[PDB]
Amino acid sequence: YQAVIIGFGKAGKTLAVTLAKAGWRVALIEQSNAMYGGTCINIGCIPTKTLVHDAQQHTDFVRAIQRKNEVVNFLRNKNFHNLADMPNIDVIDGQAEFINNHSLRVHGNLEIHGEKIFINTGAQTVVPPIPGITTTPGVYDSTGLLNLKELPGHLGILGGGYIGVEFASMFANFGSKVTILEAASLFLPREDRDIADNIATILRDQGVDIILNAHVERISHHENQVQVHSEHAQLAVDALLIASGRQPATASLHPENAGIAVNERGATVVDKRLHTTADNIWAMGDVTGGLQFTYISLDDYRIVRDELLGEGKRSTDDRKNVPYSVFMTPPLSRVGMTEEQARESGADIQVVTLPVAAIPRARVMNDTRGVLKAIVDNKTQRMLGASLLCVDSHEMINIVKMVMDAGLPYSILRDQIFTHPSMSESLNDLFSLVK
Amino acid sequence: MNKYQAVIIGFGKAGKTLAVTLAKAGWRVALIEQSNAMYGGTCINIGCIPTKTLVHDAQQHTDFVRAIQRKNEVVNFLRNKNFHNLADMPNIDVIDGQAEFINNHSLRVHRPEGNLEIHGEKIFINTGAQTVVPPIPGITTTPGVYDSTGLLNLKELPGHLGILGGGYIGVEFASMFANFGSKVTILEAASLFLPREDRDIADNIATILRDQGVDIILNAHVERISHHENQVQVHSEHAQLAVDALLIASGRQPATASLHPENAGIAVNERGATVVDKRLHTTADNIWAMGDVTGGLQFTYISLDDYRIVRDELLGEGKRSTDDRKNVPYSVFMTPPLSRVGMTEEQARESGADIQVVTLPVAAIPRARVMNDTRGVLKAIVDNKTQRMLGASLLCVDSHEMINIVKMVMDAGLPYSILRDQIFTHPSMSESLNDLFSLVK
Ligand SMILES: Cc1cc2nc3c(=O)[nH]c(=O)nc-3n(C[C@H](O)[C@H](O)[C@H](O)COP(=O)(O)OP(=O)(O)OC[C@H]3O[C@@H](n4cnc5c(N)ncnc54)[C@H](O)[C@@H]3O)c2cc1C
Ligand SMILES: Cc1cc2nc3c(=O)[nH]c(=O)nc-3n(C[C@H](O)[C@H](O)[C@H](O)COP(=O)(O)OP(=O)(O)OC[C@H]3O[C@@H](n4cnc5c(N)ncnc54)[C@H](O)[C@@H]3O)c2cc1C
Ligand SMILES: [Cl-]
Repeated sequence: YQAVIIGFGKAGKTLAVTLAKAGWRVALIEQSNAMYGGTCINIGCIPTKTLVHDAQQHTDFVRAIQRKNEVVNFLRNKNFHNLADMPNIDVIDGQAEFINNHSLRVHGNLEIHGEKIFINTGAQTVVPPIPGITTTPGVYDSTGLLNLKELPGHLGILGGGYIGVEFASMFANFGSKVTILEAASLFLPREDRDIADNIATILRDQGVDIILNAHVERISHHENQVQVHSEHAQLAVDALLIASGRQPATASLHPENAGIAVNERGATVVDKRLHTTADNIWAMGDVTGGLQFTYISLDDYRIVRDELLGEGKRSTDDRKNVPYSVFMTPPLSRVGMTEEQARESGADIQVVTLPVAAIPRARVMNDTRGVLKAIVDNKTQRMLGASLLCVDSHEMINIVKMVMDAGLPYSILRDQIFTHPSMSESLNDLFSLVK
Repeated sequence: MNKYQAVIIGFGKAGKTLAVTLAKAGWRVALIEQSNAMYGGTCINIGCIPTKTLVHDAQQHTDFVRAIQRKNEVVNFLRNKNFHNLADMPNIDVIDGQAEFINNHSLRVHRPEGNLEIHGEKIFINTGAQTVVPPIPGITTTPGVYDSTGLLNLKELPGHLGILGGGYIGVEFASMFANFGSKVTILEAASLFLPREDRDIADNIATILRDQGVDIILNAHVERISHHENQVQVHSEHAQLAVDALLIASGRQPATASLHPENAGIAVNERGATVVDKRLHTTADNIWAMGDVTGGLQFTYISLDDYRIVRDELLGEGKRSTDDRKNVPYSVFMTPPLSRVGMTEEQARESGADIQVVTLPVAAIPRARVMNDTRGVLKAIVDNKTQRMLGASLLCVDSHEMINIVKMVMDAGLPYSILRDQIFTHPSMSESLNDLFSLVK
């Protein structure tokens, strides 16, 4: 095996198939012999957004859980066939250890060797040191909450991140009271001045309870309900989700035996081109420690592929204007800088917003909530950011990002002919407010 | 009354946008609309808004009457909204009544409570199109015959719907009432279904319609429309057909016969369309024409581009024209929608260029499995000599949003690899364009 990929991650999934067609003889290793395709397929966005779509429709929660199951099972088998149908790939099953820079121990047991090694072990949930989180019924993480038999009446969230907002909106539409608990003073502290307030009013109208400055010190199960204690105060919920955040999973590999350095939270430090301390080993995706997304992982594969099979090289520092989306209802999609970030630099700017009641396509789809906010730099007529909170905003931001990356001025989306009726054509109105 | 610096005939898209634009500059604007139920124009009351609203409810399998009631309140909101966008500015006179030309300058507005006469330094024609009624005996007398207008006000869903003709507007109602739970029968008078799209595309979309119980009878021109036994009866050269409701979907041609443009010097053609410039002038001076009356594309976005052309001339930034148009996109809002831009594979194969045709089935789009609609296709055409793309055929859910990403790369002339290497948003419909252009070999 010249190429050995540890993990069925997005970058590794794509790297293995690409190398086999280039004449390489690849072996990918994976621990979860029942959940292929990586976290994106089984645990991540695919199962989350499959239920999110069901929630907006107000469908039975249990039947929607089964519909996720057939969807996850359909894509899991396909992801395994993409790697097994290829001849030069063997999908060995089992967890992996590092014996040496070129040798791997994998679980009865196997000794697989390789000239090149590529790690895609990803990240995993990091639950805080709270007394009671160890042994308490009703406490679930992102994985365990997706397999819930019944729909709770009151679901509490431990975290105010973007993952906690997705589940808060998801269960609110299902019919459950949701309580979000983040220890911060500001809801969504990395968001704009008024965007977070708009998201707040959208959540609170659906019964969501945003508790700020919260501190949790004990978790028990008093009389059929989970208890969240906050110094002479208790919250009774039927199920508790932890939205703590994920950190790279590079502990069961023993990276010391291969001379691979990791940082303070376990992320294998990498070169601008994803080279690690070991000269012939790469690391793509969440183990890098960069943005924790499926497209950042795929773009890591494009970086390692341009090295192995391509002329010259592209690095990670050409990654400009990386977009992200919070798949609540309606979804928030962001790219570029915020209003706080735009003014933080000594370049004057223009910021006007467009209400969603002014988009006729929003009335067609029966959801007229949110705001369309974009930032234009009057010194070069270029766009420095946009925050679109409306229907299909995840589709919309791709137009906004592609124009920024090309360096084009705002006047293109102001005069471009979009289809009708659509949400992307709102940019005709959104950028006509620029003077 | 006094002379107006600009008068607009019709509450259409270009006319309504121009009225608020000229009044903002201080012009004396007058917009004449012949019906109170047409404030905001065709798109608000009869076109996109009330049709797209029922398609959204149809895809969710909502009750029919519950959707019709929701449709009415959407148009009644936006209609009242569009009346007040214009009737609230002191420089806009929202005059009701049918407008008839008397001169290059004067204009008769037919008010049933006494006629009025309005003069204008500049006149802007914008009266849109009216539905074409094919010359077939029995259409205007049989009670179960509906235009696109009268079908959107139905009381409850019919058990069998008959679409007279194909076309985009025809197929639009075919997927809506079928999804509402009703057998639909599209009777196109042609040898091929959707004759101006590719066959592979047209076959896929006929399979999506047939699986919902919609039979496409071709090579059929009707002779007599009767009402034998409680159903509209349609007579052809082969087996006759019966429907609980017949929908005519033959097209719309410009409304100009009531304007009488002969008295002002404005020229018309045989179908009745105002002859226009590249800057939308007519044969008469200080008189323009905007929208479907010009005989051009009958899209709301083209009508608004018409506004950009006349706004550039009037309010002054040099001048632009209809020659600026290229790669105009369009969508056919069925379920899933068919969005198109650029050339078809036929014209590609006919051009003789060095060409690559790439195809990605929607069943390979993970976002389609998330939205529970894996039907349709994704097709594109690139040129091997220039790395540009000639056209695109996206048949999938939310294709009306991705067709704009494609059109933006084509008008900038950037190579196909722009969409191949691009950090999209996950999970989305647009990210599967990464995998569509990775197929080029
Ligand atoms: C609830 C949730 C929602 C999310 N929503 C989104 C979203 O909307 N958008 C977005 O862009 N991202 C989202 N993500 C993140 C996304 O799932 C990942 O960031 C993305 O899949 C990156 O994966 P990766 O390339 O790092 O490899 P991963 O797919 O993370 O790799 C994990 C795989 O490697 C295997 N593995 C792990 N350790 C070992 C080992 N030692 N030996 C062998 N195999 C091993 C695991 O069994 C698993 O199959 C979400 C994540 C979660 C948990
Ligand atoms: C069923 C259907 C679906 C459609 N779907 C789409 C779609 O998905 N996308 C898209 O882009 N377009 C679509 N269209 C087309 C779009 O709705 C219109 O064609 C577009 O608004 C162009 O209108 P206009 O600007 O020319 O003026 P219009 O709004 O068409 O007409 C202007 C107004 O002038 C008035 N008028 C007429 N005669 C006179 C007179 N003598 N005096 C005074 N006033 C008069 C009429 O009341 C009319 O409302 C659709 C049309 C229909 C019928
Ligand atoms: Cl064209």
